[PDB]
Amino acid sequence: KGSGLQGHIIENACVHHIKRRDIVLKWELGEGAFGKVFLAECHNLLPEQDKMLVAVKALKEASESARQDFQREAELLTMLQHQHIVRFFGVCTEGRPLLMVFEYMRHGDLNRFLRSHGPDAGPLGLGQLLAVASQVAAGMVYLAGLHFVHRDLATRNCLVGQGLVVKIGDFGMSRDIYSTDYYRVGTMLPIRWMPPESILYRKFTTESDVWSFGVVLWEIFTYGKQPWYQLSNTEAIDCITQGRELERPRACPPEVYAIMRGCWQREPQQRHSIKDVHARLQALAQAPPVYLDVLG
Ligand SMILES: CC(C)(O)CNC(=O)c1cc(NC(=O)c2cc(-c3ccccn3)c(Cl)cc2Cl)n(-c2ccccc2)n1
Ligand SMILES: O=c1[nH]cnc2scc(-c3ccc(F)cc3)c12
Repeated sequence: KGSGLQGHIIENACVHHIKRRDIVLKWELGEGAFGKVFLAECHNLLPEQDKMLVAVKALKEASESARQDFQREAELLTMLQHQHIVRFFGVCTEGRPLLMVFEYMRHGDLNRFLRSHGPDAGPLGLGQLLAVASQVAAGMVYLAGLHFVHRDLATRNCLVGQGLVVKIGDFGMSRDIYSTDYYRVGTMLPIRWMPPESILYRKFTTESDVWSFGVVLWEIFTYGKQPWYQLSNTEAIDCITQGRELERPRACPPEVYAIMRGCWQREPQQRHSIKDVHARLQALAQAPPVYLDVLG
């Protein structure tokens, strides 16, 4: 198992328990090899809300090892509390399937949102793209502050709620729903988002997270296009290990492309810290550069 949650547990809460009958399953949001994700109504969870919408992750396996891993993940999810981290509400361990309850983010994953609010399928403007980038960076600042390495930072692993609120978080099904974004070697790795040291040594750090954040900026400013989309997985590995960089997207002002390039320094020690990246994006989101994508 290679989730960022398990990776943090290995390197390092009173979990709230929700009664099964308080959860009313409404629709299936997705499914993977591990189980299913549902849209549900949850009673007795938030004070002024009787039928609040939640997203419910259901685990197919209920063995002793999966049950102990589930408990440790739930203790860690309970501890993660930030305005730009998806809210975790608790568990239901009344037999099979084990359930994890999260807030429901009505606009779905950020990749799906960017593609549905993009030009080739109105379009999000420069100020909205900068606000999305700044919120993702805020969530990454919080995780770096806890020495938490994400390991799979990408727009598919961010969620969008009402009022353009963007949060980091996923229901653990990206390797199934977005299998095209991963490549097997031995273990499914998101190679298009990884720096050279992670593809070569399979080592993930706060520095490889900053590189992936640079790739997130590129996804944002292309409205959700796949990095290196013209190339196969093996050709993408060669580009990255040879030191080739993604081209500046047309909607991307040179000022944001300079931030992307600072994330993509070949030497991990030469990359910008996420705190510096966040401060630069926050400044641009409050005062957008006068850039007209039509004029290049
Ligand atoms: C083959 C496998 C096992 O490898 C596939 N399983 C996975 O690939 C994978 C990746 C993740 N998600 C995380 O580990 C992860 C989750 C969050 C977060 C925080 C708050 C709310 C929601 N989500 C945040 Cl902020 C950062 C990370 Cl890095 N899985 C996951 C997700 C939710 C619960 C349990 C596991 N499973
Ligand atoms: O999710 C769906 N997709 C397509 N047709 C249907 S009919 C019913 C559902 C459904 C209702 C509640 C659930 F907890 C899960 C699934 C459904």
